[PDB]
Amino acid sequence: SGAIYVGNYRVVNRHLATHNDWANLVWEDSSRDLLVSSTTAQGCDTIARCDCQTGVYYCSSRRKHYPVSFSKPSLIFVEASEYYPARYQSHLMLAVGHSEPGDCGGILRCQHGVVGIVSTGGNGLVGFADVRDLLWLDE
Ligand SMILES: NC(=O)[C@H]1CCCN(C(=O)Cc2cccnc2O)C1
Ligand SMILES: [Zn+2]
Repeated sequence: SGAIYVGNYRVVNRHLATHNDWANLVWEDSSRDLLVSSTTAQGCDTIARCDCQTGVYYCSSRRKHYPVSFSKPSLIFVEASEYYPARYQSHLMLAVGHSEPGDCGGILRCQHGVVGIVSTGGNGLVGFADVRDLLWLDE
């Protein structure tokens, strides 16, 4: 689990969005596994606006943060799960590292701020849903 709070927005994995997230829906993209809902309170997370390929992500299944090198956002095939059939997920970044289903929502950070959130895992790889291109999150 986990979310990003910036301005009047809450960014979560689309497959983990709650009834309240859907009742306050701003934007959602199934191909990216992203959902954004509106919030009453102000968020103070800073979104990174960069092309970094190194950062640190939080891994709840280990209660640890890990420094990782990660690929640029792209269309990557993702195996079927109880949330989605087998499909290509867009804006996804891969790194070598530990990830279990409950790790989705862990934030990936670089020197500039929030890069994205854990969205896929398995085979010793961790995938992150990029959020750096969503410039509207800051207004
Ligand atoms: N973005 C998605 O489509 C994800 C939806 C939740 C399940 N997904 C995973 O990759 C989680 C996982 C981790 C480790 C081993 N197996 C798993 O299934 C896919
Ligand atoms: Zn950066």
